[PDB]
Amino acid sequence: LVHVASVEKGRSYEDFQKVYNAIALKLREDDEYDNYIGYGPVLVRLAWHISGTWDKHDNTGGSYGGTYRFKKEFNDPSNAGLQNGFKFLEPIHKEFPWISSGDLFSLGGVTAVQEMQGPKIPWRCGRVDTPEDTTPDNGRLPDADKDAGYVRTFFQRLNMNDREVVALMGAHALGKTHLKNSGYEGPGGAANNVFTNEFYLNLLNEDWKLEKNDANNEQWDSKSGYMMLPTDYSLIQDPKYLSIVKEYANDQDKFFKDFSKAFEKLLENGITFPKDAPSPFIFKTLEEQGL
Ligand code: HEM
Repeated sequence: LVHVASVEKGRSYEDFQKVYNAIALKLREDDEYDNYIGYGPVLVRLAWHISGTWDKHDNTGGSYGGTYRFKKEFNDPSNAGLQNGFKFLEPIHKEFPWISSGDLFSLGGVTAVQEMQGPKIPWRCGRVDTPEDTTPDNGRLPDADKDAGYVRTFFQRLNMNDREVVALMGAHALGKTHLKNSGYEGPGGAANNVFTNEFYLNLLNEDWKLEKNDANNEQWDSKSGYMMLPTDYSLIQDPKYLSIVKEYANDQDKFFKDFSKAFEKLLENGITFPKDAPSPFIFKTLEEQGL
């Protein structure tokens, strides 16, 4: 399977910066969602789940085809709760009907990270919608009740190494787990709609307790009202993972730089860009534009 990026006809940077601005403006406007967390966290989880289906062995899945719009993928039990992110983006797709679905879902993740004052994420356009029969089957996304060996093996399918996995997991500082979506409940820290390295700091400094929640699943809970998934706590149980957790807890700029590289790679896996394709765009935030 080869997937060649094809720029939406006649579009350039200025067109995609208008779409970025439309998403950022609605993120600011619809601030009441999920007890005032806002839509930022569910939009970076949507960009990760539409990319996270990729398989390096046969180049199936991934963000290219925008197949989350089809019933099979939209209804995946692992995607429970992401309908809220799709509904947020639906008015913006009506306003810019020329953007492909893969490009809009991946750009929603980029916009959310940057507007929640995370690092700049370079982004490339050119994903092309593919037919319903190219939709990957359910079951390619990760379980939360496992250990470090499972996380390591799982991310080898997306060819992410240990460093890329630990950097990507720092996004779990954002938003919260919701009992009715996943069978887990609670936030991972106090700043859950501002992008920071707090996930690493909490993992190493909190006093965690293994408890059972109302859906009968075990999770790690702390005196401060925070929680961590079994796969999250994995990162301090493994010696290789633990030393990179300590590095990001002690250097927030290195965490931002490594996250940016791994998140762009996640969103681009499976796509072939021609050498006459445009360079990655770096979008300005609303704040840098005085908007
Ligand atoms: C082994 C890897 C991972 C597992 C098992 C996992 C699992 C989960 C689960 C169970 C939730 C809660 C869903 C809900 O109840 O609403 C969640 C939320 C979230 N995850 Fe992951 N995740 C993984 C990796 C990642 C990565 C790599 C990213 C992003 C780069 C990410 C971003 C998020 C975000 C932002 C949320 C919060 C969503 C919200 O507030 O609505 N996750 N994760």
